[PDB]
Amino acid sequence: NITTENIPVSEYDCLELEGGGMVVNYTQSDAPEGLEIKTDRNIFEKYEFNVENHKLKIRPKKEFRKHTNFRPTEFMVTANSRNLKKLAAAGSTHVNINSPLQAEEFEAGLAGSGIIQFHDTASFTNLKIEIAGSGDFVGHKVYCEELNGDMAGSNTIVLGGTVGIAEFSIAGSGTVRAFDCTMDELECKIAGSGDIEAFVVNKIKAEIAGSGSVKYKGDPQDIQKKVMGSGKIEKVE
Amino acid sequence: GGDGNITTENIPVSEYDCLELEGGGMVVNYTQSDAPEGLEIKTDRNIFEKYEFNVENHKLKIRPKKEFRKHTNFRPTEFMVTANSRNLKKLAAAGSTHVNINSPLQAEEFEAGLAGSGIIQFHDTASFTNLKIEIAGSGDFVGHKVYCEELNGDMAGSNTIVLGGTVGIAEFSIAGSGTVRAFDCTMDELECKIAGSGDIEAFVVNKIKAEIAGSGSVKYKGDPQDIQKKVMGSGKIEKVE
Repeated sequence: NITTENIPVSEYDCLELEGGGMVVNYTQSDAPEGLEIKTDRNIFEKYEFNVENHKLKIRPKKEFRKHTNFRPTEFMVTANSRNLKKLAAAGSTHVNINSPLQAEEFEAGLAGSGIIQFHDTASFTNLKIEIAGSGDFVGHKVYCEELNGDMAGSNTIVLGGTVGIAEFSIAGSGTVRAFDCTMDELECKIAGSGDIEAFVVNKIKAEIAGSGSVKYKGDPQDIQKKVMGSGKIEKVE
Repeated sequence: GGDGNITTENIPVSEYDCLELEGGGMVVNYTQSDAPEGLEIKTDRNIFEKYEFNVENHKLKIRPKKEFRKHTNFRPTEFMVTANSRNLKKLAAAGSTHVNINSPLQAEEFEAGLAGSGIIQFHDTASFTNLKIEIAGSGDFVGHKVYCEELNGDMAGSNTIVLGGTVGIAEFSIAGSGTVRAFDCTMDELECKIAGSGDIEAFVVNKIKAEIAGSGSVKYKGDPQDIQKKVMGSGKIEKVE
């Protein structure tokens, strides 16, 4: 039996999601924090939605972790808060940031094959992205002073916008699509057959151990390459 | 970087049971046989002169000389390594490599290591007491005929391990993305620890144990009478017809 419920929540700036087919529609607004859930009775019974230490944790109750095996008809989450500095998602999850996003420091974390996407402008001073698994991150309108990407596995990071200093660490066949992202400086390490595409204005430092590749647009004045293997670091137009 | 001037060099080598290679575009053809150790390099001359092939404490190390470590700057037109020895307990490759074991392989304990990109395949029977496989980066392991008591597969990055044969206890650790195709490998016990994304297929006779932090799928055939799991995220163990 599918039903919609409004869950009371105190102010939170972190969001931890461990779901099964969970679809999260989050927005940042000036209004009071809100949380609405649409799912089966089984999920309401076995899942918890508690806020502690200013972190809204949506995960199965501890006494229903041994069993699991949910597979619900629907699991849509509508949430909103004044601020958001950390986003952690694990398992089958889809996180949609449907509004403009702003924070001094932000950490996006994905473990598994989920998806995190900033549909609108995302503005920060420091943005950290960590992906472990075959998941995806998409942000066509990201603007930050520093961006650190830590990737392990066959995942993708699609970026667009502008970034001052961008560091990427790729372990495996992860892919970074960022030709539409103007980076002042790029520094990266690829261990494997991973692939990076970027627009670099001033400086690029790239290192590849394996057959991966780094392709950069723009005209950096300082270029440092290091390749052990068949990989390549090239300028494209 | 290779000048296209391909040369074929037979390198004198003493007894060795460990083979460690470093480079790019390398094709390694190894065989185990009851004959004197041998080594043959076929590659561009200019690259050849930048490489060393020394045996140190039964470790045959194929890599660039110290004074040329400023980068695998060179890019070979070809680089094939043909080698043979009476025994082999370890084979490690770093960079971009294709390692072919072209004969039956036998050892009490064996370690197959792959860093960077490439593939390691045991084309014929491979028998051990304990087999260890370590893949870091984007590497694959293929061995349709592996027979051992204990197998340990440790994967970091984006990796695949194809297995066939018979194993007593199989242990796999995946960090990042990991895939195991082992329906043709009859395992008494399956143990896996996944951190990221993992997809495991195997024939299990007695037991399955799986810990999943992220996303994971464990598909099995057979009728194991002991199945347990811990999951943080999404994980599922299921039998397939």
